[PDB]
Amino acid sequence: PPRFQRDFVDLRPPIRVMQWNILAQALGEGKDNFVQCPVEALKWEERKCLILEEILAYQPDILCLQEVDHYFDTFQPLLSRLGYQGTFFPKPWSPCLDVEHNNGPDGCALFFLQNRFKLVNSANIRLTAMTLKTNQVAIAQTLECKESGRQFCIAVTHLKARTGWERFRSAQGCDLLQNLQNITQGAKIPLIVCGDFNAEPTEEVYKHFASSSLNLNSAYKLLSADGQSEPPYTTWKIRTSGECRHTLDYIWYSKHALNVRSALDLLTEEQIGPNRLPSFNYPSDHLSLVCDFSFT
Ligand SMILES: [Mg+2]
Ligand SMILES: [Mg+2]
Repeated sequence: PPRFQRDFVDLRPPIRVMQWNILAQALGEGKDNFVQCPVEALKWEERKCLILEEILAYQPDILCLQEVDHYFDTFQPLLSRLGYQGTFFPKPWSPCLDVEHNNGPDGCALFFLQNRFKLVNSANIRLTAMTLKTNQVAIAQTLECKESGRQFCIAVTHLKARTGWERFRSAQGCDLLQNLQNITQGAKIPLIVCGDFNAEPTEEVYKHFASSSLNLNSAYKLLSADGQSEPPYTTWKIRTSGECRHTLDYIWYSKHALNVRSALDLLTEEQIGPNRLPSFNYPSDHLSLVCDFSFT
């Protein structure tokens, strides 16, 4: 398992944030076409256990998830027993509903440790594209640290997928930024944004986040030598369409208000295996991103 191989890179009451597209069960079996992954490795009982194990390994204070189609039967009750408050917001027209024997819609989930934070406000945002209501969503919550009293905003999203939706993703991202501008009262409140943006760093939506007056940096850039380059991948798998290896996942943070203390490194080509992800020992086609933050 990758959790025995991946290390925290030392980059400096810390707040640990975990970002993960966990792979919806209905999509893994019905839409993704993982041609080199054993079908037995895609079974829900096996996947469920590995996803929980990942969360237990990294002990996050905040967990931001995409492609969650087992929130009500699994993640909400189990994480509640471990002290996490959860919020779930489904895609209005989830692709999971196209799959036989699905478990309902997928969507975003946001969990936080109740004993660490008080919930100040919350918003379930249906993203718009130049006012067009889209099929993608975000959750944004303002939390208050119970030890320091410091407030901050955490948001999670999953943007429109696939080639041909670059301008659409850009419009979505712009709407999200506008919403966060309002919630954080014009960057008065520190911000962390987790997501599968379905976009590599060359896309306009990435450039919008990097140039926003919210003054956001991308945390996993700090793994690079000069701190100026995004990782080579956050997802790596083989589909009927071909092998996909790219960077689509990000943790954005207020550069002037938050410091990154650590980041969980990626797997090497040798460690990940020729058949890539998911596998018998890893439940998603995306690696989890995990960072420790501290207030400046
Ligand atoms: Mg997926
Ligand atoms: Mg709106």
